[PDB]
Amino acid sequence: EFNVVPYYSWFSGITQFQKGKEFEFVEGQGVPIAPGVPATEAKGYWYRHNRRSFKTADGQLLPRWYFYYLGTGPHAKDQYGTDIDGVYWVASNQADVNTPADIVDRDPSSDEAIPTRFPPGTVLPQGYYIEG
Ligand SMILES: Nc1nc2c(ncn2[C@@H]2O[C@H](COP(=O)(O)O)[C@@H](O)[C@H]2O)c(=O)[nH]1
Repeated sequence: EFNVVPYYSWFSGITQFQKGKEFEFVEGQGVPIAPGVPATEAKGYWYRHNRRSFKTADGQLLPRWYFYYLGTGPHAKDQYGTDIDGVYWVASNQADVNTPADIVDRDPSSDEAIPTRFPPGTVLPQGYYIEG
């Protein structure tokens, strides 16, 4: 979990389960589906949450990525496509990534997270499990 309240994603996360696998999408893909969001607004980034486990006397928590619309979240000020560790930029081919998405943040208990879903044809990154 988080010990500093996070910016809340509209969407469920995507969790790595196989080490060694890269988090990626084909250009033009990787924006999760939300009812009524026009394709011109489908732009943003996946943000990596590095997780850390406590030591036991048993025997390791892999990252989980969350989506933020362009101009929101923890990297709200960074330019689209800029090489930044833990940030993976995604956008519909219909989006102009020079402008922030006209999309209001989520929460409080106005709205639960939308289960992450992608349109038919989307190449899913192997080794990752989409929450929900
Ligand atoms: N605790 C926590 N919840 C978040 C965060 N980002 C937004 N959320 C919500 O937590 C859920 C993440 O999906 P889940 O990984 O639990 O399947 C999403 O519904 C997401 O919007 C976060 O950074 N920390």
